Amino acid sequence: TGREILEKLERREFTREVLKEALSINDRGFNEALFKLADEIRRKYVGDEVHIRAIIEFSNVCRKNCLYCGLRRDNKNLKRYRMTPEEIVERARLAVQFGAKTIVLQSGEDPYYMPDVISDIVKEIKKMGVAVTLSLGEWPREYYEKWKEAGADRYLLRHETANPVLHRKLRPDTSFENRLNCLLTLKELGYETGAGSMVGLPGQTIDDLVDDLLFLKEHDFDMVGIGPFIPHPDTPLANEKKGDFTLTLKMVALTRILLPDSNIPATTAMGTIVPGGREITLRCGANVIMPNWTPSPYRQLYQLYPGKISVFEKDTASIPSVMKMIELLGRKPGRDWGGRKRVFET
Ligand SMILES: C[C@H](CCC(=O)NCCC[N+](C)(C)CCCS(=O)(=O)[O-])[C@H]1CC[C@H]2[C@@H]3[C@H](O)C[C@@H]4C[C@H](O)CC[C@]4(C)[C@H]3C[C@H](O)[C@]12C
Ligand SMILES: C[C@H](CCC(=O)NCCC[N+](C)(C)CCCS(=O)(=O)[O-])[C@H]1CC[C@H]2[C@@H]3[C@H](O)C[C@@H]4C[C@H](O)CC[C@]4(C)[C@H]3C[C@H](O)[C@]12C
Ligand SMILES: Nc1ncnc2c1ncn2[C@@H]1O[C@H](CSC[C@H](N)C(=O)O)[C@@H](O)[C@H]1O
Ligand code: MET
Ligand SMILES: [Cl-]
Ligand SMILES: [Cl-]
Repeated sequence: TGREILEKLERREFTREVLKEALSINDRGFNEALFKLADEIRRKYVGDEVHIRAIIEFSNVCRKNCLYCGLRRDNKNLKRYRMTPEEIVERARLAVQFGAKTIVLQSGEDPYYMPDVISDIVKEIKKMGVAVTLSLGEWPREYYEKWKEAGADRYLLRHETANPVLHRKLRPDTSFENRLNCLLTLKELGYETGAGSMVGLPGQTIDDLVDDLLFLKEHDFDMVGIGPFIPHPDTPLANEKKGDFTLTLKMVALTRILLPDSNIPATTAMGTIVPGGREITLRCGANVIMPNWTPSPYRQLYQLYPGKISVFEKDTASIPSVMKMIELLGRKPGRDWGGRKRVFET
């Protein structure tokens, strides 16, 4: 019974078996109750503020060849770009002028910047009195250390899949063990650290999803980014099935139940597969939103997956749009940098 599973989640009985059954039950009434539980937990622990992280995707150059990603090195049907350090800093300034209190710098694994150009950019943005989050991939400890000394606050490095076999197959340059080592290094260096995974990868099972949830709970991540897999036509996975929105939403809800004081975005991928999908996600456990702040003409060239919603609008439209979203949801914008506010419990 769904009722029994809900009771067990409510009492914090987070066994493998409970999680598996929650993900396996397809009943509408159960799912809606699960979503309501996560929404309530979100409200009680992290409140009504929705934190805005403005993302600048500053280079689509990548040395890796992940099978799912549109930026993989083997994709020749992509115009590659690099923003200059001045462009990046001034674009960050504009986001701060528009009210962003975190700047996220994301790129492919592009050697050109690493480490010192990033450090210089980070230092310049930090003068603006905002949080800086980096999402640059896997690099040596030394690079992560340099970026932390330069002032970076947070680092996003999704674990992608906690199944090491599937991880190696989908990310043939690397391994789950290296991904985890990177995440542990970032935690040690004092970053607020984000992990997370895709849902509906080819070959991924429900037990794999359970393992993702248990992995997240084990390491107590500050942020967890979850979205559906969306096949990209210029990759080896072009003909595979999209991830299911409802199942992905259940993963967000369960993440909030498991990690009640974490920061959890309503990802752009959720809003790509279903119209209004970010808004739904913000009502099922999420409390962060990441408006795209990549300028034209580059924005349209950073498509990890196709259909990305933000590609066609004026490049200053996203921050105002998310502020409207937050209001029509009956929520409030974040007042501070939206760092993790731990609630210690039992
Ligand atoms: C807006 C729609 C449709 C509601 C509706 O239209 N239902 C009939 C009329 C009800 N009214 C009270 C408006 C009038 C009753 C008098 S009447 O004469 O119309 O029957 C309702 C139906 C199911 C609801 C979702 C689920 O819960 C799961 C989840 C819980 C979270 O916490 C918040 C998010 C989420 C996704 C919910 C959002 C929203 O809330 C939904 C879509
Ligand atoms: C960038 C330009 C020119 C002036 C400028 O460079 N302004 C820097 C402001 C810096 N901050 C945001 C940190 C101020 C916070 C003050 S606050 O009192 O909100 O704490 C200013 C002039 C008018 C400002 C918009 C409007 O206002 C409406 C709206 C208010 C929301 O709220 C934030 C979003 C939005 C769209 C604003 C964005 C931006 O800002 C605008 C475009
Ligand atoms: N085809 C793919 N489908 C779905 N996701 C993919 C894909 N390709 C890489 N991603 C994901 O995007 C993450 C970067 S942040 C994405 C952002 N929040 C957004 O939703 O746009 C990577 O770590 C992957 O999990
Ligand atoms: C653009 S994909 C996300 C950033 C980084 N390349 C990573 O795979 O973690
Ligand atoms: Cl962040
Ligand atoms: Cl994310």
